Amino acid sequence: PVLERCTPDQLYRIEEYETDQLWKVHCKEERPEEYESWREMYLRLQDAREQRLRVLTKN
Amino acid sequence: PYSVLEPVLERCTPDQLYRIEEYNHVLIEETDQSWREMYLRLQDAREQRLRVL
Repeated sequence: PVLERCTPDQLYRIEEYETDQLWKVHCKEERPEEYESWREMYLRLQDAREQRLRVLTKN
Repeated sequence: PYSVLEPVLERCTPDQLYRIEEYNHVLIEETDQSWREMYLRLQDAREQRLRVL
């Protein structure tokens, strides 16, 4: 239940040390997993978002 | 301009906002989140507790 209150990266850093529904909750909106888990989808779409913010935000 | 970045930043998660903020530190007027720092003090409280489990 404490994991339910964790951000994606708080949850991720915990796992890098059975919870795909936490990742389903985190997961757009007009977005379904291809052949991956909810967890894998998130990390792929968050990477993309992160690169795109990176480019916009360099002043 | 921040006015153009602003509504995209609003779709970011706290840790994603913070990472963008650590990427470009000029980002500020990001307060609409004393103040975007009570968050960081409280989250750090949570993080220490989580460490122990």
